[PDB]
Order: sequence, then structure tokens, then C-alpha cells
Amino acid sequence: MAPAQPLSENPPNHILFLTNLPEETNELMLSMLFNQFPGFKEVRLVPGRHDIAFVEFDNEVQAGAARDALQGFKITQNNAMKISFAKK
Repeated sequence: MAPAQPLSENPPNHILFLTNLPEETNELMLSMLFNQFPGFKEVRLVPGRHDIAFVEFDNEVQAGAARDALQGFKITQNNAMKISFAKK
């Protein structure tokens, strides 16, 4: 219940890897959505999958900007997309 401990240290992180974002979605799509951000560094969305997104954004302000921009991509209409920072 909200402990006063130094829990987590990397956050906010600038690498968001996860899936749950398919539906003819693609690499130039996610590359332009990720492109929106000057942080546009790594974009991995392309196998038969078209549903596993690996986004490396120069910095977390821009990774956080992209993530906060599409922070609830209702694929949930079947599934709410899942993007998980490279928390380590």
C-alpha cells in the first residue's frame, strides 16, 4: 500500500516491447507512429505476426510521448494492446 521504498530504478524507460497490436498493423505504420517522435530509433513490427512491437525511442520523453499517445490501443476491441518498457 504505497511503501516509502526505492522500488524501481530504470523507469521511466525508453524501450517498449510487447504485443497485442495486430489487425493489418505494420512496420511503416508503427514506424510512422513511432516516427511522429524525434526519438524514432528502433521499430520491430513485421513478421507474419504484425502483432509484436519492439520500440526503442532515443529517450523516454519521446518513448513516453508515443506510449502515452497510443496508451490504450483498443485492439482490446479484442485486446488492449500490450507495450512493456524494457524494465530491468
